[PDB]
Amino acid sequence: GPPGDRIEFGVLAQLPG
Repeated sequence: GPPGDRIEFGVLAQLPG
């Protein structure tokens, strides 16, 4: 997902809560 707190497929991700 978008540059958030989680991790995507090799990048920063964002969670909905």
